[PDB]
Amino acid sequence: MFNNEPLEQIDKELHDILADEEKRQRETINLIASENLTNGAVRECLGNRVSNKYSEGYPKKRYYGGNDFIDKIEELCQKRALEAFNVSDEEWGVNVQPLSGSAANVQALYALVGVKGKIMGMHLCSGGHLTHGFFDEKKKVSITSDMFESKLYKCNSQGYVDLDAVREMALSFKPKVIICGYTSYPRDIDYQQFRQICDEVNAYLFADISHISSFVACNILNNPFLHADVVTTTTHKILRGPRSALIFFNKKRNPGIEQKINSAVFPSFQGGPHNNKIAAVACQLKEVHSPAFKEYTQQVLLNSKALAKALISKQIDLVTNGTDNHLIVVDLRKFSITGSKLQETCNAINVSLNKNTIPSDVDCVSPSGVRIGTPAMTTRGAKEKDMEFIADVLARAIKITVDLQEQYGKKLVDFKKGLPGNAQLQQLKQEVVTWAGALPFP
Amino acid sequence: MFNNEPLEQIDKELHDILADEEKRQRETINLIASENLTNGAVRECLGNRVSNKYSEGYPKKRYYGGNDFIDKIEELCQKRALEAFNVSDEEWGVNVQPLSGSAANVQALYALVGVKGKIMGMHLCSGGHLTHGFFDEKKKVSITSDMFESKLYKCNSQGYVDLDAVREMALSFKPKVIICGYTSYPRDIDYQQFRQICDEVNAYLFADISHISSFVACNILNNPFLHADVVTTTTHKILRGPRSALIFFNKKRNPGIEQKINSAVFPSFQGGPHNNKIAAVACQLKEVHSPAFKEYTQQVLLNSKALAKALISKQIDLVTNGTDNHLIVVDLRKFSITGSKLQETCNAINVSLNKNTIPSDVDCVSPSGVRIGTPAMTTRGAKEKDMEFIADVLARAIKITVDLQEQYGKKLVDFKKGLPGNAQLQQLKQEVVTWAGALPFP
Ligand SMILES: Cc1[nH]nc2c1[C@](c1cc(N3CCC(CCC(=O)O)CC3)cc(C(F)(F)F)c1)(C(C)C)C(C#N)=C(N)O2
Ligand SMILES: Cc1[nH]nc2c1[C@](c1cc(N3CCC(CCC(=O)O)CC3)cc(C(F)(F)F)c1)(C(C)C)C(C#N)=C(N)O2
Ligand SMILES: Cc1ncc(COP(=O)(O)O)c(CNCC(=O)O)c1O
Ligand SMILES: Cc1ncc(COP(=O)(O)O)c(CNCC(=O)O)c1O
Ligand SMILES: [Cl-]
Repeated sequence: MFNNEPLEQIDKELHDILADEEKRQRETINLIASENLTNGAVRECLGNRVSNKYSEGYPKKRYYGGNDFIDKIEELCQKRALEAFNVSDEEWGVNVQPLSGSAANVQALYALVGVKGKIMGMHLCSGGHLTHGFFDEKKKVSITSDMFESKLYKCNSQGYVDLDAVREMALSFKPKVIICGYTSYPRDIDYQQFRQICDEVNAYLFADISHISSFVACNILNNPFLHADVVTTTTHKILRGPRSALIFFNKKRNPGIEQKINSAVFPSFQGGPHNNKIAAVACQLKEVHSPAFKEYTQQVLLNSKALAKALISKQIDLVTNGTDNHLIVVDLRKFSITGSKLQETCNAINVSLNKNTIPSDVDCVSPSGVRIGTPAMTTRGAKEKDMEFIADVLARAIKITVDLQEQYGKKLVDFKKGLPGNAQLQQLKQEVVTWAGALPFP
Repeated sequence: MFNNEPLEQIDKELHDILADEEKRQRETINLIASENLTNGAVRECLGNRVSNKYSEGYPKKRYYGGNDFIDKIEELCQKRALEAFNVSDEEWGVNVQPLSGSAANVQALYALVGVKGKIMGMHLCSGGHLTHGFFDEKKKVSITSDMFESKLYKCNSQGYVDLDAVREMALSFKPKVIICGYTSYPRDIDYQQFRQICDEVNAYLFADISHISSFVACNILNNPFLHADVVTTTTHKILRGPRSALIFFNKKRNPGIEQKINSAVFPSFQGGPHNNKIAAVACQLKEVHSPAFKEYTQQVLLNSKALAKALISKQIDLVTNGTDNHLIVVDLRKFSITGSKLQETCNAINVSLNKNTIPSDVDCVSPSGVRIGTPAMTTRGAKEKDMEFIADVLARAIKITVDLQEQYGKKLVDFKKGLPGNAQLQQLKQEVVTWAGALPFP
């Protein structure tokens, strides 16, 4: 007693918009540092009937039976995760049920410290995530600031993590956890010195490597597994997985953390897992381990270096003046434009990027930068030589953004009015669309 | 720079298990009350490239641009949700970003009362959910018992909600929120009466209708929208959507609830929405509003009534001696077997059901029942006449279970030893497999 008609016949209204979305992605220069494009096989898993099944609990300890085939997929996923991150299944455990990065971090944080527990993280304005304890004067913005007691450690004026400030804070504040790994930080992390500070205060070391997961997996960047008690990561960014998250815990350093983490995910926070997620994750974790994916991850860093270098050749300032990873943050202060204005401009030319804060900003309203990343475009086949052209389009967009701000003024309302119909934008968009439109598309 | 090979070629190991899982669903009598089978269209949405997009925030307030099409999908879903549940968009709002039921309830509860907030809900043993405040003296099992202060109200010895007990507790406990709507409750709710208690204490009325959503939507059962401040529901059970959740809030009764709820979902708890879910949800929400889906919902009740009656005709006891909805809970005490034993037995014959507590029970180890429901089988085309055969199969399994307990004893390890190779079970399985394999499969 069901309607089995295909999507186009059953819901033409929705199917048009999705064909629209597909086309916009096809014709966009996507520089969102956190975005990627999944292959057909990962999306076959997302659409699989495995999502029909309720399997609360863990493998071989299901509440319900009929979870033989589901148990194999959940076990194949955890095996593959421990493999991809080069850790012994004897030494590290992994939980594959968190629905997204934000859920994974709140869950893992809870396990370690509980309600009212003390945590430390990087400020949002310096590149930290919301789930690293972010709050404001006006309100406790993240649950992580409300259910926990959180202190935030700023980066220095050059955009680097200042460990002295971390230590001075750690000693006075005395938290149970210190978080490292960030949302928009363009350099590598010194996990060793984080571990040193954590031992001084007897705090746990939490590394959130969602943005740099692929680098860590393929030994391109520093390895937090050597020093961290907990490692969280999302699966949908540089890793090229579905939208999901993983929690890694170090049994040797902390026996009986396996149960604490596992009970936090369920039944403390979540109910039934999403088995289509878990299957999709497993499918991508196979690909991660292959030598082909390392090459891709290497290519992300090459493109990221080339992009930074080309932007500097056109007199654009980058926070920390470069990058060790897939992402860059452009400081726009010398151009007297805001990140929000540049974003609109770039949306009008089918260039995807996000506004971002820089060290000098005192508030998240009117941030002075934009953040870009290479994983999506590297997925679409762009090489180092293609980066000059991307850098070219961004500089032209910065120029137009200045021109339009000169004409209509700095108020965003007024600035946006200049945007529709602009000859140069129509010309730049068209250029963007022609080059983007022909790049390989999974 | 990607691998576009289909799932079968890319990952033969995973693809086998999913074909296996597909076969087991096809050849199972699925009586899990919370399970259903999604159509091909809903799975096309879950596999859509729309999950590539990051769109933190809400429509027309996205952090990033390039969300023109994603904004349309999110609005079409919120529209369709309010249509489906017969509520005016001037009077009620809906949030479509929660990733799953447990997340939606934690989010909504936080919105209403905050950390340390006082809440009341039905006990797990009596048919409440984990996210309704469940704890044990030994441990705060749910974050809802830990990040909130919760009190738990039991059903009477006949398995009914006792409102006197609710009021006696509300007046002394003084909670800010009172939760009704349940995970394994076979009767309808007196929402009007819950509102009356809430007003007396000045508490919010929270109705979780995940199990009965369709009945509420198509008007077969009581309407909590008439009396409730907040209504939560999952989309994957009787509603037949994907694995996701919806939070409804009454603007009229409480202005500025819209921001409080929306702020709780983001940025308080979650980050990026899962846009494939929202697309998938929109697709099912169209189907929900059709007069055809009402017919299916009506059929779920007709089949649930017929099933209860046939079980009773075979002298099987049902909690509350019947049902108003899609689910039944069987009291196994007169047979001196546990629900855990019947569940293994049933898994051996490809019948999916789950163990469940009853009012007499004092423990979630050795619960004295099983819970069954008709939505999945109604989805597969089974009618009233087919229920005798299901009832016949369950009675036979109950009989076989008693025989095996007689032969190998009551210890579960010893009992399980009896199952492999049993002639009657092998015969019963094949009887099941022949009837199940024939039924329409979306
Ligand atoms: C949207 C988002 N999520 N997590 C982030 C961000 C970034 C960001 C966040 C934010 N937020 C600040 C306010 C907060 C909620 C306040 C409230 O309404 O209660 C919502 C988020 C703002 C920006 C900004 F300023 F617009 F560039 C970037 C970025 C990646 C888009 C950010 C930065 N910079 C960092 N570090 O992390
Ligand atoms: C698995 C699950 N989720 N939500 C539920 C359940 C049910 C259920 C839950 C549970 N749990 C009790 C222990 C709890 C965790 C304790 C720990 O931290 O170690 C885990 C869950 C047990 C049963 C059982 F086994 F039938 F009694 C059913 C059922 C529908 C499967 C239930 C009942 N009865 C109710 N009311 O709600
Ligand atoms: C370090 C980090 N952790 C967690 C998350 C949360 O993931 P979910 O959105 O799946 O909850 C993000 C996403 N940050 C947004 C961005 O970089 O664009 C992140 O950067
Ligand atoms: C009332 C209620 N609320 C929330 C949930 C949680 O849904 P998620 O699993 O999507 O978090 C359940 C599932 N209860 C399990 C069952 O009936 O089988 C439920 O019964
Ligand atoms: Cl999904």
